[PDB]
Amino acid sequence: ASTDYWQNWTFGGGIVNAVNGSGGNYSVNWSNTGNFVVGKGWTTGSPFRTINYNAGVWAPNGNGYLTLYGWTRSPLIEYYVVDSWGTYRPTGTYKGTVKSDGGTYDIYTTTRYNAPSIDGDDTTFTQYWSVRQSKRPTGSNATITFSNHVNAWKSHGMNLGSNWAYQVMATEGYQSSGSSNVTVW
Ligand SMILES: O[C@@H]1[C@@H](O)[C@H](O[C@@H]2CO[C@@H](O)[C@H](O)[C@H]2O)OC[C@H]1O
Repeated sequence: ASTDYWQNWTFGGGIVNAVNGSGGNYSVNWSNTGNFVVGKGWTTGSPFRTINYNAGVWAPNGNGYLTLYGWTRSPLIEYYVVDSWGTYRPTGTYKGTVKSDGGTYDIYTTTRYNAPSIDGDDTTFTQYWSVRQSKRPTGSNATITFSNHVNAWKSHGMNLGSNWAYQVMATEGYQSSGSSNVTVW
């Protein structure tokens, strides 16, 4: 299936020109932001979905992530498959590695408190991360075979929730500027 969901969340200030383009295409131009996550994907995430994308422009000026991004409820988990970033590579509590789609990724968990989520402004949730050990090349058609991450997460006691919220290929930014252009299918 092609994309049916548009993510466009900002907080904290600055500028985020998010453009919801044709098909699975979007762009972002941002400067001096607080936090933001923009992306296209699906209203209902699946553990079996293969996300295809092509980041034609990946041009963070500071801290941005090019990442699969999504939530489950039951319990509330935010997850990531970070394929690229800018000046800051995200980490947390090291759990292992997983190989998928031509890349080796480190696995991390982090627990968030008093934090915004799909449940509201002041919530607790766990984050699951797969973060590529080095930056993925962009401009080429890419696959994230998410099931590989789900299985590797489960092998380190990191179980997703059973009610799926959205699942998108995102540009995230924290206190940064930059540009992206990404197509998702
Ligand atoms: O859908 C929105 C979420 O994207 C948002 O979650 C925040 C996104 O930035 C991430 O870096 C943060 O960890 C997370 O708090 O919460 C609000 C919700 O509407």
